[PDB]
Amino acid sequence: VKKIPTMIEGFDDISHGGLPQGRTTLVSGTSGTGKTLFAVQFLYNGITIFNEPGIFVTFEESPQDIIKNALSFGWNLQSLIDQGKLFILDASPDPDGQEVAGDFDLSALIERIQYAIRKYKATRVSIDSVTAVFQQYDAASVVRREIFRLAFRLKQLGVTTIMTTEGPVARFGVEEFVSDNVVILRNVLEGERRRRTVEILKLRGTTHMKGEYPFTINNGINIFPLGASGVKTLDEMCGDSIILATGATGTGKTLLVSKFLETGCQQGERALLFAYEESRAQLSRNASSWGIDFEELERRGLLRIICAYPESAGLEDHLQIIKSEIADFKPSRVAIDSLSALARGVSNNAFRQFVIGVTGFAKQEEITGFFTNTTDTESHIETITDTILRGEMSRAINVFKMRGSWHDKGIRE
Amino acid sequence: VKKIPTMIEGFDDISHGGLPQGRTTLVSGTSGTGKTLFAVQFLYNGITIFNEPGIFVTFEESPQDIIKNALSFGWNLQSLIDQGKLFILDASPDPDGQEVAGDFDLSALIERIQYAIRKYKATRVSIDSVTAVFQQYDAASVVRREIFRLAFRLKQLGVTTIMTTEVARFGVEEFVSDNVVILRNVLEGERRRRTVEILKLRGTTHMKGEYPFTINNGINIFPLGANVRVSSGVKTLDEMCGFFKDSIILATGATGTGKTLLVSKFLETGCQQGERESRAQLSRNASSWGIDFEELERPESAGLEDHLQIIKSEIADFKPSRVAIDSLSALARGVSNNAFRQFVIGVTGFAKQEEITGFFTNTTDQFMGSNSITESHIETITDTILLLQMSRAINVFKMRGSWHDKGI
Amino acid sequence: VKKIPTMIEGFDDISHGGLPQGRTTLVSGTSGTGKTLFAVQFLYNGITIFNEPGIFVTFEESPQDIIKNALSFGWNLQSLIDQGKLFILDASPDPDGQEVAGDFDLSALIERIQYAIRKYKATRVSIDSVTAVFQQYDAASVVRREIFRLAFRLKQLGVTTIMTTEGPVARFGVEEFVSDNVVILRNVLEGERRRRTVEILKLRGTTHMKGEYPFTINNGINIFPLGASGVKTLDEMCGDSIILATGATGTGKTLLVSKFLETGCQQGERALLFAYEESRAQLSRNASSWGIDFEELERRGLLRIICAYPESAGLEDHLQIIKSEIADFKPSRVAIDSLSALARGVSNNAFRQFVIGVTGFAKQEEITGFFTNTTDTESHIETITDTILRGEMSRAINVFKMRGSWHDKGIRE
Amino acid sequence: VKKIPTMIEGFDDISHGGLPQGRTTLVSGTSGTGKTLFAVQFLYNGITIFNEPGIFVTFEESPQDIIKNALSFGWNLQSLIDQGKLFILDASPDPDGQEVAGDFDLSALIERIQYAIRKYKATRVSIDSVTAVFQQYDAASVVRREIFRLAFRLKQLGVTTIMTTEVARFGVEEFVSDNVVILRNVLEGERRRRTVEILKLRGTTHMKGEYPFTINNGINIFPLGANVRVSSGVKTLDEMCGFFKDSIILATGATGTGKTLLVSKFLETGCQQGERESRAQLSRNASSWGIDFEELERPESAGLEDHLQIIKSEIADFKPSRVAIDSLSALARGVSNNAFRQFVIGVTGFAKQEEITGFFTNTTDQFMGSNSITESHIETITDTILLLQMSRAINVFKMRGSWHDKGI
Ligand SMILES: Nc1ncnc2c1ncn2[C@@H]1O[C@H](COP(=O)(O)OP(=O)(O)O)[C@@H](O)[C@H]1O
Ligand SMILES: Nc1ncnc2c1ncn2[C@@H]1O[C@H](COP(=O)(O)OP(=O)(O)O)[C@@H](O)[C@H]1O
Ligand SMILES: Nc1ncnc2c1ncn2[C@@H]1O[C@H](COP(=O)(O)OP(=O)(O)O)[C@@H](O)[C@H]1O
Ligand SMILES: Nc1ncnc2c1ncn2[C@@H]1O[C@H](COP(=O)(O)OP(=O)(O)O)[C@@H](O)[C@H]1O
Repeated sequence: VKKIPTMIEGFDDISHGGLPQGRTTLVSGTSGTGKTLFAVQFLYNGITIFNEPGIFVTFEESPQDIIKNALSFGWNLQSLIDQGKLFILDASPDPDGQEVAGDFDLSALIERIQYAIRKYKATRVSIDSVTAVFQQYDAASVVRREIFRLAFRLKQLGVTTIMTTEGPVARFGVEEFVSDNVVILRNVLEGERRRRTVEILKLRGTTHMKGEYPFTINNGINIFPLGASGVKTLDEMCGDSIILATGATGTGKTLLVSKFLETGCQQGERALLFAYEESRAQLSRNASSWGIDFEELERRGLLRIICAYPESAGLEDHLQIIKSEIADFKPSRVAIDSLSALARGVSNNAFRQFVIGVTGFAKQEEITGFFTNTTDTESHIETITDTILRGEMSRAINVFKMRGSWHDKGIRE
Repeated sequence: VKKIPTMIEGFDDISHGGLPQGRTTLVSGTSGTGKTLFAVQFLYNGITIFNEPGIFVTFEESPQDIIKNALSFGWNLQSLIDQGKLFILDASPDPDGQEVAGDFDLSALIERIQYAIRKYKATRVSIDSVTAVFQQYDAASVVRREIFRLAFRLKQLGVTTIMTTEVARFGVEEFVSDNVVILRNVLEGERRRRTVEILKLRGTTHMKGEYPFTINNGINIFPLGANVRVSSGVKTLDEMCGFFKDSIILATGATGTGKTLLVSKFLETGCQQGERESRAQLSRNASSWGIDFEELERPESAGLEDHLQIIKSEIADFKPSRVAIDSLSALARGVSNNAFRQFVIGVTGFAKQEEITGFFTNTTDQFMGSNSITESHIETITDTILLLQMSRAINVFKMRGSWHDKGI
Repeated sequence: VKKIPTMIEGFDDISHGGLPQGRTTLVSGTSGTGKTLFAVQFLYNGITIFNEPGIFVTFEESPQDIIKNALSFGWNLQSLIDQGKLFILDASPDPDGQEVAGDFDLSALIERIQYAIRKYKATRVSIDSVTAVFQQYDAASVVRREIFRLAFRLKQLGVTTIMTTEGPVARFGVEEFVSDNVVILRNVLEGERRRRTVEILKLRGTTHMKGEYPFTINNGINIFPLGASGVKTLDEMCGDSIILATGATGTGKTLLVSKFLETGCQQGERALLFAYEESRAQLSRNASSWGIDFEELERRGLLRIICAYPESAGLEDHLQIIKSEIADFKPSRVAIDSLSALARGVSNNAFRQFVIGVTGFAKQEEITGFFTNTTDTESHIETITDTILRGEMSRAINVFKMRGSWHDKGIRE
Repeated sequence: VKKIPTMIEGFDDISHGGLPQGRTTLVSGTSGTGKTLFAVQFLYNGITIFNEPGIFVTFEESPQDIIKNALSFGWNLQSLIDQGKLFILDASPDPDGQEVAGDFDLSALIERIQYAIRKYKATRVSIDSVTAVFQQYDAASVVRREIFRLAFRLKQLGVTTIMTTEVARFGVEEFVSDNVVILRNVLEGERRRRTVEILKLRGTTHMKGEYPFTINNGINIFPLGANVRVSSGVKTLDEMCGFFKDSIILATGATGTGKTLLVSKFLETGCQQGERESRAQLSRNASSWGIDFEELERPESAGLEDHLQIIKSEIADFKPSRVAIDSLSALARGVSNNAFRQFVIGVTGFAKQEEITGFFTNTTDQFMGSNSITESHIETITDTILLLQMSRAINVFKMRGSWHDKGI
């Protein structure tokens, strides 16, 4: 049994060591899901890290436009291609189109590929959009056979190879069966939003991860599924898997997190802001109502803000924003605003997928976290939630329990 | 790398900088969703702001009928064509139709295009309904080749181009392209919502998903960005709060028992400084309190975002200090109560950026001791919140952007 | 920009001034939704009101049967056709069918049309069922082209023209795309009832109304969407957008409405009955239990009854029944029985569509109305609702509030 | 203008006057839904009541087998054919099948029809399954033409005609016609409901929608139209009400605790004047109270409207004074409790028009203090209503068609 690394941000561990070797890998998805991009990033990881030389075969695209494509994420290729990098086989269609006086055997292409390889020492080659080859030549007979002779030749040469091809979940095998291990990238549309996800049906004769898992793009494709106060009466009432403030609207947790972090700045540990609600002037005039000094609390090099409206972005992209925020600036202690907004407008398995993700990341990078949310939690989710909190009546937060014991059980009796 | 503005109202930011440059972008939607409009208005935007001349290729529509189209928006194109700026290329089928005796090399059209551009120096080109040639020519073979050489030739010329093609489906033999917007018209319940989905721009920063839109003079879209408090006054008790000028108030209570309309002195203050549900019958009912309406003057019928934009341009027209929204509950329903309206957050955000003051009325469900606050439930983002309702019963809920007496 | 009036009962205001002019209007719907009828009524409005002479082209139907069709609604045409009315071009198929020895250009038909027009001074022409022309001649090639040359010719002549053509909501463009502004009439079937509705996708280069709206038929097609006690302790408890009696089963509101109107008859203002429940003998033996005299209250020329079982008829047809009841006899004050029945068996957006309709009509034609309904309102709808109402316990109706103040707040304390 | 009766049980009023006249009406349904039956019985109705002779054209069915069909309904047609009244035209395919050497002019059939009519003077014609010729002749071209000239020829002759054709679909290449009934057989849950939908009659008064039906001798359908009170007596307390002879009573209570069966003296009164859940085991249980059943004699298994019509003709058979319905809850379920039964209103209406007295049993859901009254909830239309059930607890709900003591 064989295997080869890729190190696409978080894909490899699902394949438990990457793609098969000496075997043909087919990648299929609906138009607009970054198949070509997957090929590019794959091979660029290869040549940059492993110096595993590459061949990028393109039918749909023009080279100049594929380089101007990839240059978006900050990868400069042709100047570095002069190093003997990756070689782009141009299989873009002759614009004048072609006429036929008989049938063809696409020996020219495959032999061209193998000279290109045996010149470039390449052990890795990607191939963009075979369906275009089916829509290039209107003879759907032969292209099957000669794509097959290609993939077989690549299996002989033992090189790692990739194929990209074009309704997602339903009957999806496109039109080109003919391959030996298959990744299907689908982005599903639900309600009025978009979830980019990767399914691996199975990798034949090799360990594979069970099921489909959502992803997003950065400089290279990412997802990582699988894991595994100070102030106030503070501790008097209390005696980390993050704190929870679950409360009726106007939860005023704003207080608790604001000076949860403000003390943090006092003691010198690093703090950060991550708020998805109020315009942060009102965030700290509601905080400047306390008499604290937030704009004075940030002589830079200490905290960062720029808020973000929840609905304006998909949830796990927010997850990435704060992932590499907390990665860029390494806070000791931070707090998260209004889980409530993320609690609705979203199928609660998405929202809880998310909350398990963030809770898991924060709990064991031993970073301390807070979380606020407002009730009508009525999303019912229990578990790993740690600390929770004559005429008129005022607000009275108090705790059940923490850790494994101690605090106050009874409220403000 | 690179991208080009459209400056059509609210699309440019969805594409994170407008349409791509030197590449042909395909625009597709089901018939009757204003693709042609997007194209026309695209070239008109180009030419009016940038003096970037345009070539509009039209099969389906008739040229003179495209101008009689455009005069609805109040724009004179024939004057613009004589200005030597925009050219409407007539590629409409001769009504006499076609007879066929062989295969085609569709060079004629493309050469016509490139002569038109290289004469007008044009940097913008729209192409309305390539699908029409498919409804003209029964050969799905060659048109592949000639569309590809067209779009490619245009990329040699480097001009930005648009192709229009004919619910949640694919592209009906239009062949993949290198950047694609699919604007879809949705039919839900018993009303119809026009939305724009942008599928892909390859190698470029892009916004996530489908986004609702409506039409004005040009297409309008809804993206997503972002005395210490002069208020009413109200006698007896005079604001325990007041409601900050940059705030919004929430009165949630069973029934529309708020007929008293607290907005009465919310407005009285407005007029005080001099600054500015039959609302006729309610305003002989408002003169029951003793206010001076006759001297004060010196829902299903519209889609939600039509309410949103109409009021956008009322408040744009007259610069209100403080106004209120009547029976938001009514706007919450007629839509069935599980269809969750983002909407209110949008306008709320808007209130935040122009120091405009808003009040909000809404009717709550049952009566006594409902732990449930509001029907489909308006929570935070609302600055000022309050209750309502043995007698009628006012109370304050919870705020700490200020503090005071917790009522009753 | 151009426009032309039609005055079909309530259609024009959606088109904000009617159909386009000098442009081809296509009308499509599933079989059995009154497309042909729409054409007929259109042109009959034209010639009767505007003296805009007309041409009715028919492929499917035979003239004699189209006149016997239209004569159902009380329109007598052929005798009036002698006036130089509308001209029916007979394009009914030769029953013997036809044989083919080559292809045809349908010049005969179009030229016939234009002579007919230039003889009849016509500015308006309707055309019934083009799909039949596709199912008349089995050559689906040419009929496209020559229908196109027809519609184009009509655009040249500047005449207003209409085309009728044959699964409703889903993929509906029939088979004949070829037109320049489109009305789609669909009747949907839900549960076990039928809703006739009009959708206008868009009218090209012209104002159009946003969305689809239900309709029914009378003498001509109708719909109008878009708008915009006395006795008892009476007012002691109270101190018009209609009254509401919402109550537990056996709401006995029957009392309150019965002599709500009976006093009305006393004072002389006009009253009417609109009951959708009990056989009206029991209606007024439950009322003759009060000692009142209903059959004696109606010496005719005062009130009218004839009850109607809710389920036996679609809701907005009831709406029309009372619309032209209250229009025929002009009541001052009336009451409506058992909104409860209409509250269930119906998707509540239909029921509330309805209730907003009737409430709106009654409130500002300044007619006074009452409404009874029984709870298990639990349909939750608030707003424009005005006035609402040791061992055993009896019934006790009392009010919250009315207008903007006064009445009794407290019940029968 | 004009229309002609069918006098088939309950269809005529759905069409607001029966089938159209001088026009060919198409009858379509999925195979196995009794279209042929509608046709046969149509012509038999015509001929038996009006002595309006009929021509029945049959492809699918065999003539002798159509008579052995009809003998199920107890009707002798062969006697009617020899009476010189009805003629069953055999257009069944010769089992030996067909060979083809060219195109057809299907004049033979039509000329046969018109000879048959002009001989029998017939005014009624049925045509069962034109679709059969489509399952006979593989040319979908000409049959268009010959069906059209058939139906048209029949309209010259002015006779009323019916065409039968072969779930919620269209017409499977049958071509549009000028008035159409689609009778559909529905499959829901795990039972099947036959309904008749009537799609259109052009230029004519018509009823709205789909309407459920069942079969008897002829098809039956369910349209929609429309001592001061001798009752039980019951000792101790003797009717605080009594329940009027034209009334209906409602006893709603948790469980079938009404085993006491108030109907006991509701019936005792019936016998008193002399006028007329194992109901065997319940009637050794009824003899536990001391009544005299042995001397008294001097659900899923059937569809709802089969219960309705069966009881329609029991009450038609025996003219009851007063009878009651056992455990209506049971009829409310076995159907899943959201499937709302109109049904009970229908029979209720019926009770109103023949002075028949009815009582109704039903079991309610939980127990104490349910603001909810009845499960799927029976409200008004019920005249007399009552409650049931620390001990058992009778109480009266609310009526003012009379007044009395509000119980307990
Ligand atoms: N900066 C960026 N941010 C987000 N997405 C990007 C960015 N640059 C490129 N993309 C995405 O890359 C995708 C290109 O892949 P795709 O559309 O599937 O083309 P192909 O089929 O050739 O792979 C586009 O859909 C685009 O949304
Ligand atoms: N008063 C108006 N209001 C809204 N839209 C208008 C108006 N006048 C013209 N238009 C636009 O002109 C466009 C013509 O384009 P059209 O061909 O309808 O696009 P599509 O190809 O989607 O049918 C219409 O879609 C419509 O949006
Ligand atoms: N008095 C009437 N009441 C209700 N509907 C009627 C009346 N007279 C005619 N109609 C309706 O008119 C319709 C005729 O239009 P349709 O069936 O669509 O035929 P076409 O396709 O030729 O327009 C019929 O469906 C019929 O229900
Ligand atoms: N005892 C019976 N009960 C009910 N229906 C009967 C009985 N005997 C005969 N029939 C009727 O005879 C009809 C023959 O017509 P059929 O060909 O079944 O119509 P379809 O074309 O819908 O299958 C049956 O549909 C059935 O309704």
